[PDB]
Amino acid sequence: VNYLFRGPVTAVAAIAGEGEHAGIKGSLTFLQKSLDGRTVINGTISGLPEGKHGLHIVDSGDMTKGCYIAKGHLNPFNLSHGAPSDSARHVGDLGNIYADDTGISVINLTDTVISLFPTPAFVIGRILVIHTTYDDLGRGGSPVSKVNGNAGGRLACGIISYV
Amino acid sequence: VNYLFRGPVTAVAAIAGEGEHAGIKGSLTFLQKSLDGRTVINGTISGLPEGKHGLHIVDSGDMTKGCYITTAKGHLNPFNLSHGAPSDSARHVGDLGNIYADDTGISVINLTDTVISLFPTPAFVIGRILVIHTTYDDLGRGGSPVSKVNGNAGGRLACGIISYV
Ligand SMILES: [Ca+2]
Ligand SMILES: [Cu+2]
Ligand SMILES: [Cu+2]
Ligand SMILES: [Zn+2]
Ligand SMILES: [Zn+2]
Repeated sequence: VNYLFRGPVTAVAAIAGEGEHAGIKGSLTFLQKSLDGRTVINGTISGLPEGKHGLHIVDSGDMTKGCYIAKGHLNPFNLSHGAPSDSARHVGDLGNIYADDTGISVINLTDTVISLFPTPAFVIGRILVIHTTYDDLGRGGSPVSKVNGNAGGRLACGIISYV
Repeated sequence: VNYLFRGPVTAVAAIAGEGEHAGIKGSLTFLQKSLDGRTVINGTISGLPEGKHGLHIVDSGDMTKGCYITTAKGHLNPFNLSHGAPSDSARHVGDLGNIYADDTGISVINLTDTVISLFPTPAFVIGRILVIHTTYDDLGRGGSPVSKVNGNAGGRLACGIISYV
């Protein structure tokens, strides 16, 4: 067969900011037991400004020019931007994470759309982004609401890679 | 129908060292036109010590602890073969041989490989770490115990995850 389509798949992302945001650091683990199965995401990020931050997988995995410079959420199904719980969403739409006054965000998410297996929703080799502000979940009535949730610039990112 | 199996694929690795090796910086591009096509690898790295350095893809993509882990994972080897040169019959998928850095610390990388894949076939290299070693790969011919394991290329100077463009 192909070992990439087999057994449980474990992935990780090393999250880092740069420049003024060099203090932003964290790691996420992704586990999907089977092709049909949900993906569980767990980890922490530290050094974040207090409040909600959009968490998105973009269509590129290219970190050669750093975090702060293609744009577009991972969207192989050509849908509009939405919340993770919305049917009308990008593959890359993982919603919002929250950091308190400590700057620590605890991430514990379950997703049914992303894949750790090489199906069209494969997220490995793509960049996970933590945005400046909150994702409006396509409900904000901004022009870019249905494009990217109006979550502003990037604070930090990391490539989703195999464990 | 699966876009991951179609068209030409371009992948990239952002290469960085850390600590004393923070001056090592570069990028490699990988381009493969189709399933079973050759993969052309191009790039430049700066800040390297002069001489030959092993260039290998390891079985892990985990950068959470940085490049200089105490994990000693092993070269990407889904076909369960011994370590060799890229042209050798017996080689790991991850065995891309040696790069050369000149006295200015610049390495110009220009390789073509017919084993690795940018498509999700058994030799898929995306989501794994590309490593630049301390010293040269002996291509499994050095008579060391680890020669047939990893080419005795020593520790790591720098690395990066092979990712989609
Ligand atoms: Ca081949
Ligand atoms: Cu976004
Ligand atoms: Cu090696
Ligand atoms: Zn989106
Ligand atoms: Zn090897």
